[PDB]
Amino acid sequence: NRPVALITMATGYVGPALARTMADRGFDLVLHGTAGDGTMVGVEESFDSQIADLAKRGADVLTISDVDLTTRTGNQSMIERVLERFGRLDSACLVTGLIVTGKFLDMTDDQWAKVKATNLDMVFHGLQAVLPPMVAAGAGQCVVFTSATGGRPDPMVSIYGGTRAGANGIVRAVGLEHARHGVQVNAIGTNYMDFPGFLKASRADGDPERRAMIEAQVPLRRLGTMDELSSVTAGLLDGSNRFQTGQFFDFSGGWGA
Amino acid sequence: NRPVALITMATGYVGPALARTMADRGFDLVLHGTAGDGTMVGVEESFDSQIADLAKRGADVLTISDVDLTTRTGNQSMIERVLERFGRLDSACLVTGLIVTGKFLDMTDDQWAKVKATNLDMVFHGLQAVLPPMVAAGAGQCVVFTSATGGRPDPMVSIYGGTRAGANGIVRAVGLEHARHGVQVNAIGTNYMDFPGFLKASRADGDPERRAMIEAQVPLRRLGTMDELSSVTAGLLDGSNRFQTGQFFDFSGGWGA
Amino acid sequence: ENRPVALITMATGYVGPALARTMADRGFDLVLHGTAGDGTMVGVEESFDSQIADLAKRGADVLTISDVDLTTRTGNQSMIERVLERFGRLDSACLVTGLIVTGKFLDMTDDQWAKVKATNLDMVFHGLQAVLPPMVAAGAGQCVVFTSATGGRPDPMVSIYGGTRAGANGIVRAVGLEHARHGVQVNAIGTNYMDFPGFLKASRADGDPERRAMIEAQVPLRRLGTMDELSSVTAGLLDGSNRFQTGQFFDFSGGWGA
Amino acid sequence: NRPVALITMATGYVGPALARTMADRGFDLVLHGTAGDGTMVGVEESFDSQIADLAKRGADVLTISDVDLTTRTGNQSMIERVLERFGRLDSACLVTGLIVTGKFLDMTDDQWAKVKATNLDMVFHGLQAVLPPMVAAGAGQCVVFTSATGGRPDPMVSIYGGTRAGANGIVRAVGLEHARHGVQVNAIGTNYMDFPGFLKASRADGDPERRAMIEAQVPLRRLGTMDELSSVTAGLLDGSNRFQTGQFFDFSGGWGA
Repeated sequence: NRPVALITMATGYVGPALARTMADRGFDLVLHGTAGDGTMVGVEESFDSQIADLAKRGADVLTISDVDLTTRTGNQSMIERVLERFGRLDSACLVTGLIVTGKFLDMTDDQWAKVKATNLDMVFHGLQAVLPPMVAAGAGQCVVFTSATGGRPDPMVSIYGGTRAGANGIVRAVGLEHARHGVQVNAIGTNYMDFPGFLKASRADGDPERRAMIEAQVPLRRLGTMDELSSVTAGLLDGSNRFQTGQFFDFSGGWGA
Repeated sequence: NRPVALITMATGYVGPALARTMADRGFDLVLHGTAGDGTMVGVEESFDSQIADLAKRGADVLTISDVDLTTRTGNQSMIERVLERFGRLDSACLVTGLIVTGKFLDMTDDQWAKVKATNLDMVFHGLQAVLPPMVAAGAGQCVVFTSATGGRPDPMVSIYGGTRAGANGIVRAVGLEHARHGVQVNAIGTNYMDFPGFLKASRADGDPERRAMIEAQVPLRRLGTMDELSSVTAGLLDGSNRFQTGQFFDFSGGWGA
Repeated sequence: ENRPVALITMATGYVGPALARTMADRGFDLVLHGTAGDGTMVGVEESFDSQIADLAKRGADVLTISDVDLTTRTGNQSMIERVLERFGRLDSACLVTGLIVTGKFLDMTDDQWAKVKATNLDMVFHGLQAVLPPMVAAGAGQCVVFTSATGGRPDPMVSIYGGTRAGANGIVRAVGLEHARHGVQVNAIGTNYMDFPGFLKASRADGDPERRAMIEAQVPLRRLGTMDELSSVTAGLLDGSNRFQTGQFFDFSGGWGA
Repeated sequence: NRPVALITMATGYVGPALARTMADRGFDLVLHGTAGDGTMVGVEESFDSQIADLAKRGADVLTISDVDLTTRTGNQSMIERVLERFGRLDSACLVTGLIVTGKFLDMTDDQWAKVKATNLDMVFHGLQAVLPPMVAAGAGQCVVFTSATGGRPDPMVSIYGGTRAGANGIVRAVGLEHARHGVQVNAIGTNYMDFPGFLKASRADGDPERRAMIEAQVPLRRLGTMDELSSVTAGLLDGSNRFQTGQFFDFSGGWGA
């Protein structure tokens, strides 16, 4: 009678570490992500890599990789397949958004359309899909991964940070609107996290000089690890804490304080 | 040589009062709004009624009413017409957004698409249009009218309040990004304002008992007047204050404090 | 006839003089608290005597007060008593508060800690407890408490100053909301990078063009604010033209606190 | 070689539960609190009761109960005694403050002096005492318990909530100032917590009708438990999360969102 946790984009970012710890805490898992092996873009830990490890930890796993999470149908389909496999949805970790930077006046209509689709549509359709079963069950926990930029939308990240702030605002209203049904919805916004995506984007991957310069921008003078983040995230998804909802948590080494 | 102020949606909301005070302060005006007489929806003060008054106050007026301010072309065309008429743009008051309320899970794809177009596209394309001439001049003042809900996105107004928070976030980044060019961009978010639109929506227009209950929700126990709001708004657009940018100002009788 | 009355503290420096002029232009009589002396005395940027003549030309009666300790109940209560005695009314109050202290948190002494509480908090608590009763009784009033932009972003090297400024803003929020129903507004303005002798001397930018440029470089709008700008915003919250904001904090630092 | 965690006011509030979990996580403990049995005011779990339980969990315990934590001497002496017994200080949970409510204009000079001493002096002297050894060690984690009222200082809680906001502000600056030394300092502000103190103050301790009205004020329609709070608190003190500092975390069932 294990509870069920959904994790999207689970082939990279916090998904793998979160899956391991959520399995340690007695959860069955539905992992949405990108199909293929490590060579494929955006695959930091392949599905096949994880299935064996999570099985050892006692978790059943369902993988999903043929849905468009910027759309209603994609998210509705994803949840339909969760309920089909395990008849229940207790926790949901919705990873959203795609980075875009540059001068505000250089932003194209395509960049504007893309950032709305990744930073907002994923949140709107994601929440409209995970909530109904949680409300029906009278209990549920959701974490929406936005960005620490949402807490301080800065120059050169206008449309990305701004829409992240809108995502946090949606999460606040939704987290408060369904609190009375026993459902929690909170947002985590990270920055300066140590995973291949950020290292490649920041050009720190193979450059120690660049790495030191990036870390110097962080008050704690380091990059965050996925084990740390997964521990905090799991804390909001494992049922141990049921007294926070509609809130935004900065996780950027103090950068967003 | 008089400075020039742009005001959108100027046939209702704060536009008319703002136009009068901005003219008193020595500005020529470009008024975007709805073409018609009082009978047309969204026309609280027609162009023709205002032009006579603003002329007495010494202001030349250019009217615009055939542009789609949710698009790049509409906003770019509007500013092109401002510049051909008056060769300069000193101040811009961009009124944006359209109210939508209801349970989060009842929101349709159309409502979601509409709120993004009114609360976000208007801001993105509006700012991309007004800023270039201000940057070129090394001076400019912009106020983006969002909503007090952006400061506290609450249940029953999730996607509206949330996107308003995103609009405020964009304003913050943009206001900071172009500060070094001598350009200010700030946001004002109102609520419980005394104008026919809100009165009709709140159903208090002809019900004194209804109004007293609405006023009871406001700490200052009253509704704001457009003359008050126009005075505050003009303070951010008349050149008297050049030391605030990237900021959001709540104007809701303390409701958003 | 029947001019409204505005109280301004610390009016011999900072925003007081400019605020007094504009408030007089807007038809207010004035009570100016400040430091007694001429320009040579510390903390006197515009002496009472300098202002008395100008404000009279603008049509304002002036009462000066300079023998009260505004960190205490007695000082603030006495100040308001003397306002009501001279003009029977108090319509607006601009309470300038606080005294700068900086340095490493672990270097702060008990005296610095005691001083920052007295200037940044006691002035606000006793100031508001004194100005509010007459406003509540009249059913109308407007108050601005000058705190600091550091209250919006308490940073390293400004821990106890910025932190207590944040507490002052918090008190202003609760009080501004608590007495809103009586028709009284209480808001806070927090400034930084203002162009007045105090800041120029403190920042060491006085007579140092390179230093001045460096300080301005820290401001998004790449400049220092002027008292005429600040007094215009401040008066807007004290002249009765805007009666729909209370319990709020307004950053005034060229975007530094955005 | 166990790490050392200091917990103040450990005879009530979160202290006992936090001590248990921190012991489970391999910490030695120093508990400051009130000396006595349950009959004494403010004693919910006596020292003697806890020591036996904590000993079973593998923790050495040092008790301290004759210091005035509103003063420099009290806090410095407390930390000296911590270092004397265990030569190290890794984590510190500084519980601070004392509730006071009423109309702002009814507050006396004694109430004003008391709230400054409990809500601010405890924080200033507390941090000045715990930080030096953590800086010297190049690592440390501190949680300062303030109040959810600090996030929204409301009428009838002016001086309490306001000073709580100042405490959070100090924590932000201090948490950012010593981040480069590997030290974290964060604040947690609670409300609507289920413990005898709050139940007695709210008069709900024996009135289910009163309690049901209390829970109705909370978005999640419940009171928080110390086990939940201790789990979140321990998460910021057990070394598992070293990427948050200078931050304030609301823990009030969404009341402070």
